Amino acid sequence: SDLIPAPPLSKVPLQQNFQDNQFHGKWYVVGLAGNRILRDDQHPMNMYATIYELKEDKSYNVTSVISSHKKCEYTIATFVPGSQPGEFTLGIKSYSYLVRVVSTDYNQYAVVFFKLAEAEFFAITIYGRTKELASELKENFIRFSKSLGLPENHIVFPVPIDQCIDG
Repeated sequence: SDLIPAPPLSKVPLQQNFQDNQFHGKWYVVGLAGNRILRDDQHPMNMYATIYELKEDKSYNVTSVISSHKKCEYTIATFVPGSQPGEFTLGIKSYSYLVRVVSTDYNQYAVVFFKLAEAEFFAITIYGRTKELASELKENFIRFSKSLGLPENHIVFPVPIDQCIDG
């Protein structure tokens, strides 16, 4: 009932001149924020990875690699190009899961916005090509998250782990 509402899209910047063939590859989830995310230091979240492999039709095969129970879990989703370069939708379509790459330098970090309208939520991740990022980037990430209505207890920085995410 106090669930923070998804911000209007006009508040979520789009990385201009988005280069799909430079955003591809592996990204580590260094920071994660969302209206369903609740920080709990007694139960830190383990870092996981997401791999974006550009397909021939300009869509992405998106693989998430997560560690749980001493095993490595792999899940896949297809991100289909949206209304603008840098925007994507989850996969059918009956005439609402939205993905927007907000900002990235392609070889260090990437901030990505996710929105699922109807189960509902919005989240923001800051990816890193490695498991760590400069404090300034993370602080900028916290500010962007707040600016979207997410207070600090709705932001977590997954703990870097070595099992399953280094491929």
